[PDB]
Amino acid sequence: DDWEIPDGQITVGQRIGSGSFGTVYKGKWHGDVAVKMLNVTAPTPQQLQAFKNEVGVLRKTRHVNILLFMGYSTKPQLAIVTQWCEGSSLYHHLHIIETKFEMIKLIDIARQTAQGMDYLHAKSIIHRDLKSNNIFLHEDLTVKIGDFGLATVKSRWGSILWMAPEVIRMQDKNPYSFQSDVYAFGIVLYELMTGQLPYSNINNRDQIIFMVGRGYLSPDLSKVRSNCPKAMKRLMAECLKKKRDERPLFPQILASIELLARS
Amino acid sequence: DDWEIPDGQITVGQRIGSGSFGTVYKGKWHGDVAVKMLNVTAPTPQQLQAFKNEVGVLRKTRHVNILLFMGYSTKPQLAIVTQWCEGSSLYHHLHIIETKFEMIKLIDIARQTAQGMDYLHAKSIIHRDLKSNNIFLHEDLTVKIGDFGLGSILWMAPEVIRMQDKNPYSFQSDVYAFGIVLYELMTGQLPYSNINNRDQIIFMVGRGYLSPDLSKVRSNCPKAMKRLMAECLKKKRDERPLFPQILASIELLARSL
Ligand SMILES: N#CC1(c2cccc(C(=O)Nc3cc(Oc4ccc5nc(NC(=O)C6CC6)sc5n4)ccc3F)c2Cl)CC1
Ligand SMILES: N#CC1(c2cccc(C(=O)Nc3cc(Oc4ccc5nc(NC(=O)C6CC6)sc5n4)ccc3F)c2Cl)CC1
Repeated sequence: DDWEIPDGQITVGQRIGSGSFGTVYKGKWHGDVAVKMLNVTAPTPQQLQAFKNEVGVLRKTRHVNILLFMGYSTKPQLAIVTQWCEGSSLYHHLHIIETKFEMIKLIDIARQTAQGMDYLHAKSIIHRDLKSNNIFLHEDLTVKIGDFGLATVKSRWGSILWMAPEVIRMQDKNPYSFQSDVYAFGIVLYELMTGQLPYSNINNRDQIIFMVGRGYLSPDLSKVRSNCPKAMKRLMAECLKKKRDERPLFPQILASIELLARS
Repeated sequence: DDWEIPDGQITVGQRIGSGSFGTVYKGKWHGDVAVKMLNVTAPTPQQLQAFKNEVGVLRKTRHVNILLFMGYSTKPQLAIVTQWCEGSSLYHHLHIIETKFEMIKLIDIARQTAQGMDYLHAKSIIHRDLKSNNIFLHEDLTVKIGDFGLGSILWMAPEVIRMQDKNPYSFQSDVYAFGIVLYELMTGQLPYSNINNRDQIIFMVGRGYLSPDLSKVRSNCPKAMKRLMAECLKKKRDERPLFPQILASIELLARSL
């Protein structure tokens, strides 16, 4: 039941940025692969725990819309090897190059993301940092949900715009939940339908945190493109509800999208 | 690690193929999936063993060019769930609806196919039945190797045809199969199309009197490709290259193009 990659086989190449913990490179191992590795002499016991936790999470997943984990190595460095994604993140498409998707596709990118999040939740995985730059649009047609951090381009302002109000406040030692993820998804939906990030009219970062937490500030739903189906706008609204128990789970969401995915 | 899918989650849909050694439908499980089932409710021992063996092989593979295994189920009927491929198989493209790929694309299809076979061999998996129908050209772009059968002589190497030992399948036997696939890609046809008799083909390939007609390769097929093709089809087993070399060749071929 083994996924260790023996030493000397992975050829580390270009250098892409910085992951959850380490540094991500473009590599070669039975084809193009992505290699996250801790560039250190000796791992700390906590660092080695992170590694174990991440390998433990990725090895539970086998789904077209989740980043394909291929193996790991511990022989010179700690290193996770995943598939290599071609193209760019949703964030880059929507907010950097201003890509011009047709609604039929915007809904598809939504549908696929919904599939992957449904899957993760099925296997008791809470993503905790879902956002558009963690959605790679592979080959320009296939969502691949990852946890890149800085492998792909970074968001405007941790990462504030996708945090549900209860996550922002930080009352509990753990405010994260299937529903915290659903709120995140709700903002991704907002991005897709508006083409924009939320709260464009505020330049102060602390003010956004304060207000979204207090439920004084909410995404401006009037900005959704006029050819966006009322089902999708209504669904967006239900994912963005401020009370978390009032948010739908993904089985429901996936249904709702699959429904409107005719006409 | 546990991949058993709880019961009453897979929604079986349209029927895709029957062969008596299983049935395959299209299904819904966290999006689209392929589901291979066993018809008879109370299964046999030989049936149940093949399931454990197939699931055992599949769960060892995580690579972009191999069909993604997603899970298994037993608690109503035995069933294996993989990803659902959109598009058509290589066989179907070449021989049924006769798609004309440009030469850069054909090379690429071959590159990926070898890329996956490299992966399998690395994990000590001999395919034993590589052929154009077992290559799926997913979304007209990514090659997904699989095994959708439920024999096929045209891809069978001499030493396999002759049933030498109880085991004549080797990495080299797959490399031969790969050669026949390269022939299909470059000629656009199946081999020995001028012969209608299966016994004779078996006898003839077996004895080494017959081998594919490399004169039929597209005019703009590179000299390096025609040569690689010849090497992969060498009647003598030990002369055939392994997939690390083949990739090395294919990749160098694409560079000057
Ligand atoms: N399981 C799981 C999740 C999870 C939890 C924790 C960590 C991860 C994770 O992502 N690990 C990971 C990420 C990695 O980052 C990647 C992966 C592919 C990739 N492709 C790129 N392409 C480009 O930049 C364009 C020029 C062509 S950049 C790039 N970076 C690498 C290794 C990992 F383990 C993931 Cl997926 C919830 C999904
Ligand atoms: N790993 C591995 C290997 C291996 C060994 C044994 C069995 C398998 C295997 O394929 N199992 C398997 C296959 C299956 O057949 C499939 C899978 C996907 C699929 N997509 C289709 N698309 C279409 O027909 C057109 C409308 C677009 S049909 C279809 N059928 C199903 C379940 C399996 F376990 C595989 Cl991949 C050695 C290659």
